[PDB]
Formats: sequence, structure tokens, C-alpha cells
Amino acid sequence: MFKTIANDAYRHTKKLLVLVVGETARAANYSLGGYTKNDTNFYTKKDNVVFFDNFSSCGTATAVSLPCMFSISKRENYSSSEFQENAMDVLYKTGVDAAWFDNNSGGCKGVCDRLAYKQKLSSDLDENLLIPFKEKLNHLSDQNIIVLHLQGSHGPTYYKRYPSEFKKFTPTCDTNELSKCDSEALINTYDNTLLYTDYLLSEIIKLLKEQKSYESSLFYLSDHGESLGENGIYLHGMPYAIAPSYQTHIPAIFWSNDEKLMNLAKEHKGLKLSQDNLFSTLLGYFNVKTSVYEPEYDLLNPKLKANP
Ligand SMILES: [Zn+2]
Repeated sequence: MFKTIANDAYRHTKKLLVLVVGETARAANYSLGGYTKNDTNFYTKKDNVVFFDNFSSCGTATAVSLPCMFSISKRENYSSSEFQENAMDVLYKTGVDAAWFDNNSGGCKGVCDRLAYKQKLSSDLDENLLIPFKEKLNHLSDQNIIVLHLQGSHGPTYYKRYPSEFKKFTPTCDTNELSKCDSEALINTYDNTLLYTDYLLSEIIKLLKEQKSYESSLFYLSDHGESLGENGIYLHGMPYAIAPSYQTHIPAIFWSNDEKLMNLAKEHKGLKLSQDNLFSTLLGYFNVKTSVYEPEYDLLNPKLKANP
């Protein structure tokens, strides 16, 4: 059975939301949030982006996180067996222009399947996403959501995620055989991947400022965190309930040229939020009218409260 959701949904202003779904990035290594060893957020710091310092993920592996964050279900009631429409289907059926560009080696895990304009790239440098993004910026409609799904910090071959121009933190760990590396070198490599992702964000913002015929927003969040040898744990996917915050505590970053959203975002940044919030935030952004919309979960809505 393929269940439909928000069957009562419907929708003016010229709007553009760029949703960036990250990969393996963990909040603890964001300088936007007070990480001091390496300045990982050098680029988006210059755009005064809003950083959510208390943002959690739905799961500890892509297979749970990616579908769940886009699903109507929150972490406590999500099941992997559910097979139904997600936030993107609701925006599409409600007439919003939806594009999904995927550079992630794992795919969209079924989220993008029913979109008309979706693309899979080769999972090389994330910068390749800027190509179909620029091309979609020519054929915009009145309301658009563009999803960019990053390879981001995918491990264990971290050193392959960024070009030499962003090997800024050294020495590095240029192997998948992570336990052989000094831990500082491993961290440096991991931080470089964050830096590269940070740069790409500000390049997205940079293209967004050339589009002022529209109200433009960037929302970036990771699917989950990552362990880097602390307590002998590597990679991710540890069962959520026993997982270290390294795997569940993720970055979330918002930017808009509409600085009223920018200041609603700034007001919420310290609240206990999570991927649970993505569903209503995405409906709310394109003003989708429906009963499944929960105003107290929309990040860009004054009635937003923290998670229970
Ligand atoms: Zn993942």
C-alpha cells in the first residue's frame, strides 16, 4: 500500500528555498557553535548565518535519518516500514516547483522518488552540485524548493571529500584505515570536509544574492553525526539510545535575504530542536494550508516551541 498524507492540503510572493541535506557532519566541530581547534565555519561566518546549537537528528544512520526527517512522523513514532508521501510530495502536489539534486553515494533513500526533476551525480566533489543548481536558477517558477543532497563528510575516506584547495588543516589522515592515524590528523581531515561544505554553503548564498527578484532562503542540516575514535568508536550508526552526542548532535544553519526570517531564526537558535522540525518548517515555508501542519514545529514561525 502507498499511503497518501495531508490529503486536505493547498496553497503569490516570489519564493526560493534551497534545502541542503548534509552527510556525517557533527555539531561539536562547528566553530559557529564554539569549536575552537579549527575554524570550520570561516566562510558562512562572513554571511552572518544563523546556527542552531541544540539541534538533534532522528537516527544515527542515513537509512533512518533521511526518510524520517522528511516524513510526517517524528523520531518517537517513525518506523522504517512506513511507506507514504513525505514533505516533498506535499509541496509537489500543492504546486510548488521542486528539484532534487543528489551527490550522495547512498541516494535519496526514497524521498525524491516521485519528483519530476531529480538528478543523481557521480558522488565526486560536492561542487558538482553547483552546476545543475545554476541551471535550475534559470528555469525558476514563482515558488521553488531545490534540494541539494551532499556527500559532505562521508567516511571512512574523508580525505577524498575535498579538493586540495581546502586541505587547510594539517597534518591529515589520507587513508580509510582510520585507527592507524594520529587522532589530531584524523580530526584535521574531518574538519577540512566541514570547511569545504561551509564554503559551498556560502557559494550557494553567493548565488542567492544574485537572485533578488525572489525571497531566498538557505536551510542546511546534516543527516547525523560521526565518531572519530573517541572511546574506540568509529563511523556512525550506533543504536540511538546509547549513541554518544557525537552521532546525534548535528549542525543546522539558516540564511535568508528576508531578514525577518533571519531574525525569527536567530531567536530560536538555542532551543532544543531536531529533524522532527523539518516537516512543518517545509510546509510552513510555502504556506501550505493543512491540518497536519504544526505551527509549534515550524522554525520560521513565532509560535514555535522546543521539543518535549
Ligand atoms: Zn549518512
